[PDB]
Amino acid sequence: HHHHMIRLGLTSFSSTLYEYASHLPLVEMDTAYYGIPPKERVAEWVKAVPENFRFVMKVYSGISCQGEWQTYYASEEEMITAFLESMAPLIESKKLFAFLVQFSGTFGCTKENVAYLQKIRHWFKDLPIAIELRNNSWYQPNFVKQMLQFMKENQFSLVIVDEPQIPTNPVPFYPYVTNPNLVLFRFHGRNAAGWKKRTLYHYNTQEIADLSEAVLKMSQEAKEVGVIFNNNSGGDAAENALQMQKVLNLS
Ligand SMILES: [Zn+2]
Ligand SMILES: [Zn+2]
Ligand SMILES: [Zn+2]
Ligand SMILES: [Zn+2]
Repeated sequence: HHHHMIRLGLTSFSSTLYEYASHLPLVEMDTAYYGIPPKERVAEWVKAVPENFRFVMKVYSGISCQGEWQTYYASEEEMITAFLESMAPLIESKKLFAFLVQFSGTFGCTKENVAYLQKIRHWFKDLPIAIELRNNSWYQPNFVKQMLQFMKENQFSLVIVDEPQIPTNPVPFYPYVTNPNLVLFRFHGRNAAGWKKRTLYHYNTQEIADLSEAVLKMSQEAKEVGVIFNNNSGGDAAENALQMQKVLNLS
């Protein structure tokens, strides 16, 4: 029977990846955001999980305009090659859900870095890219529809986000499919403080209920749905994810 897919995952597999892959079908690994790992480490990660476990791989900080990447890489090209060279065993493995390119609050709707998003697309050939933004100008009434169209045109999977509402930068929860082949949700929790690893939010029964409605509404319109609980304390994220899984009675 033609089933559309919803996978639930965390960032804080933190015990082990091997044991994590016993309960969950999806993980987000942030490890490479801080430094590009050697190819053979990625190779072992691949070997350590079941045949159809998926990885959301967060790209190197330099790729999303955050890293001090000049310290380690001579040019943007050398940096992309190092990342894609180390990510080879995952890319060739078919266990890649998406590369997450997650931008800062300062990365907003400008001609300059729209043209940077095009550079991202080129650098990543035909690879699945989940784009995340922290700036509401991308979402402003005026520029919002071309924005979604730009994501569609480039097959970018625009990350649907639940996150703290900063008055001066209110990034909304905008459930819309830009790439019908994969939608990624990321729930950051709703605690505004420092919007930070020491900032806690445990989603309640009503919130898990609201977010589940939206997740289902999206799986109606996408082949594969990825849900990452990235709210603080892995214990909180894991509790919330286990709640959702019950609410959607998943496998
Ligand atoms: Zn366990
Ligand atoms: Zn090129
Ligand atoms: Zn609870
Ligand atoms: Zn279908």
